[PDB]
This record gives sequence, C-alpha cells and structure tokens, in this order.
Amino acid sequence: DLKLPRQKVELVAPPFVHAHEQATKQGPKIVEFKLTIEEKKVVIDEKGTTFQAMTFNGSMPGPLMVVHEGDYVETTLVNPATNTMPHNIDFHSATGALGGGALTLINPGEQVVLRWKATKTGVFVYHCAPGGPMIPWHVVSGMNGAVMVLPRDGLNDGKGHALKYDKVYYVGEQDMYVPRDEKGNFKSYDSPGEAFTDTEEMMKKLIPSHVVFNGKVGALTGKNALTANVGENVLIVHSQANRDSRPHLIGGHGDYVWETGKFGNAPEVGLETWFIRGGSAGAAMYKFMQPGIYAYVTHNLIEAADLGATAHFKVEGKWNDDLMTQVKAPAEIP
Amino acid sequence: DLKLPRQKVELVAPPFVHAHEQATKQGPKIVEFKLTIEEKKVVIDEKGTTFQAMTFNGSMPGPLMVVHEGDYVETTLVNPATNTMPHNIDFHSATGALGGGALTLINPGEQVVLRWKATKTGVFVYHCAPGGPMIPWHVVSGMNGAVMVLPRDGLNDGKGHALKYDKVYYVGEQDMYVPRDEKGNFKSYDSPGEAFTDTEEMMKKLIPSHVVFNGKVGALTGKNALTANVGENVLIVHSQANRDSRPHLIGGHGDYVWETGKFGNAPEVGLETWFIRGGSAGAAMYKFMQPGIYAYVTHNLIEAADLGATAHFKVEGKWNDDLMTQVKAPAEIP
Amino acid sequence: DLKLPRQKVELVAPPFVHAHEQATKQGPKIVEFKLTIEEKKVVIDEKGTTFQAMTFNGSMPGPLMVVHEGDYVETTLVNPATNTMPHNIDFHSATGALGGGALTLINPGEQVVLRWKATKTGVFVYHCAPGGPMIPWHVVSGMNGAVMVLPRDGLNDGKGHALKYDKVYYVGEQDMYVPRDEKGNFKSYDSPGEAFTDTEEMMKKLIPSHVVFNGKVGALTGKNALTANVGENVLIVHSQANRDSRPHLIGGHGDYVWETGKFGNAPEVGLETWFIRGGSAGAAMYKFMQPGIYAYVTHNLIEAADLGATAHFKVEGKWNDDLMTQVKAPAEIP
Ligand SMILES: OC[C@H]1O[C@@](CO)(O[C@H]2O[C@H](CO)[C@@H](O)[C@H](O)[C@H]2O)[C@@H](O)[C@@H]1O
Ligand SMILES: OC[C@H]1O[C@@](CO)(O[C@H]2O[C@H](CO)[C@@H](O)[C@H](O)[C@H]2O)[C@@H](O)[C@@H]1O
Ligand SMILES: OC[C@H]1O[C@@](CO)(O[C@H]2O[C@H](CO)[C@@H](O)[C@H](O)[C@H]2O)[C@@H](O)[C@@H]1O
Ligand SMILES: O=N[O-]
Ligand SMILES: O=N[O-]
Ligand SMILES: O=N[O-]
Ligand SMILES: O=N[O-]
Ligand SMILES: O=N[O-]
Ligand SMILES: O=N[O-]
Ligand SMILES: [Cu+2]
Ligand SMILES: [Cu+2]
Ligand SMILES: [Cu+2]
Ligand SMILES: [Cu+2]
Ligand SMILES: [Cu+2]
Ligand SMILES: [Cu+2]
Repeated sequence: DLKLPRQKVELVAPPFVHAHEQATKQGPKIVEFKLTIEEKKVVIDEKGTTFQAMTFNGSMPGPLMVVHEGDYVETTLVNPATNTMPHNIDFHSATGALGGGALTLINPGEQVVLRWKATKTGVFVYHCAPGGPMIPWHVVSGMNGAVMVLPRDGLNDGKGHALKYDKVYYVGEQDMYVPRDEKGNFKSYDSPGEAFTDTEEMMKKLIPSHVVFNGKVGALTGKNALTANVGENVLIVHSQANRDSRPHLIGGHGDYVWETGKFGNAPEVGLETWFIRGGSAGAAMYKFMQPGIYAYVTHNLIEAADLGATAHFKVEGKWNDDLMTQVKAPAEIP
Repeated sequence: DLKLPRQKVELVAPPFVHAHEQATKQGPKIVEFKLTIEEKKVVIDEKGTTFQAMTFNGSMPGPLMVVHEGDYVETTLVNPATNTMPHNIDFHSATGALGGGALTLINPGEQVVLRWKATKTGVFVYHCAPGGPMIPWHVVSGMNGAVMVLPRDGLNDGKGHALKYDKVYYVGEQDMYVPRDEKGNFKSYDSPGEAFTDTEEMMKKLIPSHVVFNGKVGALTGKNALTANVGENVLIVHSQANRDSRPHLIGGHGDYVWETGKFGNAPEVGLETWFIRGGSAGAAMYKFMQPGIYAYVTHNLIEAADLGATAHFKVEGKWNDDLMTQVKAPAEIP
Repeated sequence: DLKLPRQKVELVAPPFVHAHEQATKQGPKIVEFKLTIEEKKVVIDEKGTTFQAMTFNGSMPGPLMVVHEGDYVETTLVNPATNTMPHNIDFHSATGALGGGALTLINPGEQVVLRWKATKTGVFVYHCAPGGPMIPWHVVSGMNGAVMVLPRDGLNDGKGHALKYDKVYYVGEQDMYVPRDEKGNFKSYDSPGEAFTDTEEMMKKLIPSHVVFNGKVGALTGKNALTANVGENVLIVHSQANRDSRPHLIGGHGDYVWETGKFGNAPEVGLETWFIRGGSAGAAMYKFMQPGIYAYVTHNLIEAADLGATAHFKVEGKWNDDLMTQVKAPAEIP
C-alpha cells in the first residue's frame, strides 16, 4: 500500500551516530534499518570480569537510529542460528503491539520485518521484551538502544529559535548484575542460560554490580574519550532502559535539556544535573567554553567512580581566564 | 459557620473512580466522604504469600476522592473496635495540622470528622501518619490513597484548549516489605503488631519484596484488566506514597502528562515514561490508537515483571496498519 | 586584569544563610569567600553513633554562598596541617577545570585561591572531588554544600511577577554509610583513613545507614527547628550531592518550585512533593497560611522517620478554620 521513497541507513556503533540531517526539506520516507542480534560473553571491567551479554548489532547500547517525524521506520530484525534464545524488539517511539514486541518474536534462525510510523518526536528507548521474566533479563543483559525522531525543522528552544548541534553522541547506560561466589569473586558462566538463575536472584535485589557507559568500565575514556572544541555545540543523548540515572557534565552544564526526552516540550536551560527515568532516553546540549578534560557521569558518584559510570571529554581550544582562573596556586598557609 | 450545600459521595474501590463532573457549573459545596479503616491479612501474590495490610475502606490503594477547586472536603474517618492500632489521615491536598494528621488520631472504637478546603488543584496522596516510626510502617502496610481536585473548568493543555477524558483509572502502587525466614520463604504473621519488628528491620534496608498495583500481583489483569476502545481518551492517575515509580504504557505514550501531578502547571506532551516521586500522585492521559493488549508498568522492568508491578489494558477497535505493520512475518533467514 | 570592586562575605553555618540582597542595583563585584576544611569525628544520631566527617567550614552541609549573576566568586580554600588528606573544590555553578577541582587540589598545610564567573543562575552544589574513588568518599563524608546565584532583578514567577522571600533556609541532605560489626552495632574508627576500607565496601552496595539534614538526626528540631510566621514567604534550598531526595512540607506545599534548581526556568506551582536529583540543589518557596508544627521531610518515609531525614518548622500565627477545621473531635462510633 505504502508508496513512499526508500532510504537505507548504515548504522554505526555507539557513541557515534549515523549521518543525518537536522532540518530537512525531504518529505516522509521509508527508512530501512537492519539489526542483527548477537549473544556473546564480554569483558566489562578493567579486572577482567566477564558478562553474558545479549546485544543488538554487537554493541551495548544498540546503535542510535535517527529519523524525522512522519517517516516510516522499517527494521529487519535478524536472530541468527548461532544464538540460543528467542528475541524481539519494542520501540517506545512506536504505537501498537507492545511497541512492536508482539509482532517481532523470532527464534534463532529467523528474521522479521516491522514498520512503524514516527508520529512522536524525541529520543526513545528500544529494547527486547520476549515475555514475562525474560523481559528484564534480556534488557539488563544489554538488549537496549535508542531512536531519535527529529522535527523536520530541526530542534528549537521553545522561545522560536533554532538549536543546531555540531555533533551528537549517544551514551547508553547499562545496569549489570554479576553474581559473586562465596569467596566474593565475580562468577563467570558458559552461556546466558547458565547465568540466568544466579543473575535473576541478584536482579530481584535491585542493586547492580556495575553501571557502565558503552558496555564497559572506561569505554568512553583514553583513545575513546568523547571530543569537542571550544565553540562547538554538542548534543548528548543518554538512555537507560531499566533504571534511573542523573547525568552531569563536570565542568560544564546542560545549556538546553530535554530530560524526559521529547521535543514537543521546550528544553529547560542552564542545568547542573538532569534525570533520565529508567525506561527512557533524554538529551542535553552544551556549547563548550573551556578546553581540557571533562568527566560526564551519573551523579551518584559511587556509581560513577566505583561502579563504572564515567566518560571523558577531551576539549581543544583556548582557556578563558574571565570564566575561571587560579588566582593563587597552592601555597603554604601564611 | 459554613453555610454551603452538602453533597454525599459513594466511594468505589480502585481502580475505578466515583462518578464526577469534569467541568462544572456548580459552585463550592461541602463534599462528604467516609473512610473506614480495616486491618486485615491478605494474599499479595500468586504463590499465596500473605501480608498484614492496613487499609482505608478495605482496599490498597484507598479509594480516589474527587472534588473541585474551592470545595470543602468533609471526611468521617472511622476506626472500628475490631482494629488494633490507632490511625489518622494526612491529605497532601490540605493546608495545616500536618495535612490533617494532627486533628484525626483515633483509637479503635473512635471516629473523627475533618474538613479541609481544596485550594490546590491536582492529584494528591493521602495517607495515615500516626507519629514517629509508625508513619512509614502504616503507609507501607497499605494506608494510602489519593484525592483529585479538578479545576471547575475541567482540564486544559496549557496551550487554551480543553482536555476531556472519557474515563479515569486510579493505579495505586505499593512497595511491600515481607521478611523471609532462614529457609528463604516469606514469613506469615498473626497480627500487624507481630509483623512489626521483622518488617521494620527490612524496611530500613530500603528494598521491597513486592511492588504491586491495586494490592496484589496481577490485580489489574485477566477479568480485571483495564479496558478502552480505540478513540477513547483515558486518564491514568498513579500514586506512590513512599517510593519513586516510573510509569510507562507499553505500546502507547503519555499524550498529556502531569508527572508532578498539579493542574496549575501545563502538562508535558508525548512522553514515553514519566516519574512519580515517592510521596505524590501524577496523572497521564492517552488517546488509544490501536487495539490489543497493552501493559502498564513501572519501567524498572525487574519490578514490573518480577516483583509485581504490571497492569494490562485490553483495547477494542480496528488495527491501524499505517501506524504499525508486520511487513514480513517471522521466516528463515535467507 | 580584573578591575572590579571587592566585597567580603562572612559565611554563616547552615541552615542559616549570610545576609544578601535579592534584587540589587549593584553591578558585578568580586565576592570573596573563605572555606577552611575540617576533618573531624562527629556524632550523627541520638544513640551516639560516631562518624568520620570531612567538612567545609566545620559543618554538614558546607555553608550556602550567595552571589548575583555576573559576579566573580573568589574563594580561598584552606586545608590546615591538622588534616590528613588532600582536598579540593568543584563548583557546579562554574565553567571549566572540572568545576574548579583541577585547579584547587591542596595538601594539608596549603591553601589556594580560585575565581569563577557566575554565568548561570540558580542553586548549585559544590563538593570536594580529589580524584578517582576518593570522589564519592569525600562527598559522602560530608564535603559538599551549595551556592545560590540570584538574578540581579531577584526571582520571578515566569508569568512577569516578582517573587520575594522573607527568609531563606538551606537544608543539606547527607547520605551516610556507617558499617556494622558482627554484633550488628555501628563501628567507630580512629581516623578517616581507618574508616575507608569498610566504608567503601558499604558505599558500593548503595544503601545508606543514615540520611540526615544538617549533619545529624534531629538537627533541625527542638531549639533548632526552623521558624516562620503565618504570612511569611520562606525559600527552602535543598541539596543532595550524591543521591536523590524527594522533599515535602507536611501540612504545606511548594507554592513555587524549581526542583532542578535553575532560575532561567519558570517555577512549577502548587506541588506536594518535589525531586532533588543527586548531584544538585533545588529550591521551593511557600507562604505559610497556618500556625503550628510542620515536618519537612524526604518523602521516602522510611528515610524520613527511621534513617534521620526530618526537620521541623514551628510557625506562629492565627489558625484559619476556613482552610481546615476539626468538625467533630474523636468520639465513640455511634
Ligand atoms: O520547543 C517546543 C515548544 O516550543 C513551542 C513554542 O513555545 O513550539 C515550537 O515548537 C513546536 C514543535 O517543534 C513547533 O511546532 C512550533 O511551531 C514552535 O513554535 C511550544 O508550543 C513547544 O512546547
Ligand atoms: O494548564 C495550565 C497552564 O495553562 C495556562 C496557560 O498557559 O493557564 C490555563 O490554565 C489555568 C489553570 O487552569 C487557567 O486559569 C488559565 O486561564 C488558562 O489559560 C498557564 O498559566 C498554566 O500554567
Ligand atoms: O522565570 C523564568 C522564566 O520567565 C520568563 C518569562 O516567561 O522570563 C522572565 O525571567 C527571565 C529570567 O529572569 C527574564 O530575563 C525575563 O525578562 C523574564 O520575562 C522565561 O523566559 C523564563 O524561562
Ligand atoms: O565480537 N568480537 O569482536
Ligand atoms: O561535579 N562532579 O561530581
Ligand atoms: O475482606 N474480605 O473480603
Ligand atoms: O516497553 N516496555 O518495557
Ligand atoms: O568542633 N567542635 O565544635
Ligand atoms: O505527609 N507526610 O508524610
Ligand atoms: Cu532478547
Ligand atoms: Cu519498554
Ligand atoms: Cu494507620
Ligand atoms: Cu505525606
Ligand atoms: Cu575532600
Ligand atoms: Cu559534582
């Protein structure tokens, strides 16, 4: 029935985001995406702790999908025979059938094609949700990402002015539940199935062992720090499919923040810390004013420093002594 | 002194809400309600776990009371001699005397009559609050409900347009603390008093054993699923007297949401997930667009699927293939 | 370079706030503050539990600093040789160098002078952040306070009208992690260093032993209750540097609330309970309408009543029977 132009997208791994227009002169299209599920054992910390991950496209989070209001999003979800479990996909951006979950349950060896109309603007979670107790388990195993549905005129500040970002990053935060043995060491398992009983017992106690960005402690640091220049406006999309988070850019602010993540609402301005409700994505933009290192954290600092939830930005440019200066360096007290 | 017309309300058990007008041509009235406290042992899960509940009117949550701005709410609170503890009531909608708590402490065998003027619009928690450590204990035992104070002109979107609901449901969420024995089985107690010491020890550790809607796992499912038709605008009032929640309608949205619950503020639009602060009520309206089953959850999915916090909607009507369609059913990967 | 008038402030201990103007005809100044770090063992509850505290100026929270937009805040941070650890300061109000942390690390026996321009209005956290795992530890040991950056025209309601407070209080909420021995009694330690290993193990489990206002259970009660009169508009600044909170004034409301704490955004009106994201400050104003005792709590009532997080207001004035009245005192049920 639907006679619109088709456009394929090549997804890219987080924290990067596939190329897209903000404001566009294009009308509605069918935008085609493919997600291939991968179950795999991964390392999640600098001590070598392992984890039975379940992923869309091999990454935690799954990749960010970007479309415009009124596009139709046509996703081919593939569950190769090399996996062990059934999986599906639920888009919080979509209307009907449990977000798509009730139309996309696929066994290993199967694929399915779902299309949904992007009638709601904002950033939104997508996640697997097979049914029953499997729902939380697949999500906290890594099976979640986000989609961004932009207005065709791009973003605005609510107050008729345009808000154009120079770059966008997607920070997906993952609460992980890795059981410990009697010694107190993290356990390793041979399969997701074998991890399930211990993992569920821990999950129900509601305290994660690890809280990470991009799948691992330190993932968004060093060579893989986020980057900017003084003068650049950066959009940071943050998602958490299961548990609340409170993002904060140390040394910066949220100049324009949609903490509930939905562009039909004006952004708030000048925030220190914002709040991502578990089961949602939000977004914050900041124009960098100072060079140097920044940390981007959840501002439960225990989670940030001790459980994994810290990213870095490395920012180039000229220091602004008007905004901040060390008037007197450390010295002996007179 | 107060010479206004009196109107009695017949309260109904949640999730239903007693009949009321949205917009009204009535002026201020004294609206009369009766709440009768019931302490009782109840079953809270499908395994037969029991719980020493304390309730207003026999239900968890207590019933929703609905009035209009400027009405006077006159409540007869009754504590029959068949109960064991003193109780009172604190309305977050009311001004003075600890919400009414300091004027309503009644022993078993007593009743009291409190009147308060509804000067603040929104949905608000009411709860028992006897004093000291008894406050949390009575609340987490079930002694909480909500009141809705509507503008006399009904609801609006902040942007001069009316927002009329076709039906309203009240979802009260309850965090419950049921201790376990050494075996690991939930304990049963002969009285609230006997449950207190173990229950308080658990409460202070801040992790519930159960998180339920309408008093029990599965209460708002099956025969007791919530219902709608495509085209119907449904208001969902959600309260949590002690602990945060993050509501989400799986397969839908919050079209208009007052997450802080107060109608003097415009609603936010197009939300995926919203946030009910512990100690508050919020409200979300959605116009259903697709038939089928929806789940209404807190989007800590562990709480939703594993601890009890899932309701269903069953929606009748015609499927909309424009909004969503299964382009290709599950098939072998080529 | 910077040729502006200098003004010294004499800080005062919380919950009080140093004298300041709301609206002002002054232009930008360099406003000079001194903070002297004190490590000390303190008592945190009515049972005599002790705690290895680390503080700015001897208090938990650190004192509230108040300036106006466009002022330059010049802080002399002093770490006397009587302390054992290095410390620094990070202002969420400031731009660059990790909020100032990267320019203020001082060993015992040293001081440093940092200046930052107050370009963002609102209430903001400041805290120590030495590096790595020390960050959460210093914060949850007490090393956090707040700064308020007022518009030069004072506060407004977003809807061109001025919002002038008669008094302001600063409530700093502190999550504390005191380990227990095998008996189940709280442990005492001879130094912060000696407390670290046990304290960090507990911190990572994310459940505080105590949640207090102004450093101790009952600090803002009795002789030290907050006070007001009927007719007075009181601003309550609330901060939490590490963990969420949900403030509520029992028997009152938040008439005007900036829960994210930033004055470039209009306040919300008529709230029951608001939400302070961990890592932030917020503010609420209320005009008292009734005399008597109020409790100001976090509305996780377990935290409020059982873990320490309750303050009182004692309010003088005339009872308003229109707003609330006890129609019939407790009596036997007919
Ligand atoms: O930023 C959204 C916010 O801005 C307002 C204007 O106050 O509307 C702008 O954004 C809408 C959505 O992009 C546009 O359709 C509209 O034309 C534009 O003025 C608000 O209505 C909205 O909540
Ligand atoms: O929805 C509340 C929001 O709408 C505004 C208009 O932007 O006011 C409307 O609602 C008030 C409360 O019902 C009415 O009194 C008012 O007349 C109407 O315009 C806002 O002022 C308010 O925050
Ligand atoms: O309260 C802030 C809120 O109010 C608006 C008007 O709706 O702006 C007022 O506050 C600004 C900051 O103090 C002033 O500069 C402005 O002149 C005044 O109208 C909003 O723009 C703002 O979000
Ligand atoms: O899956 N390993 O690159
Ligand atoms: O601002 N840093 O936690
Ligand atoms: O209280 N039993 O219906
Ligand atoms: O959208 N469901 O968790
Ligand atoms: O530090 N004692 O007052
Ligand atoms: O309103 N008191 O919890
Ligand atoms: Cu899956
Ligand atoms: Cu979901
Ligand atoms: Cu009670
Ligand atoms: Cu309350
Ligand atoms: Cu320090
Ligand atoms: Cu910080």
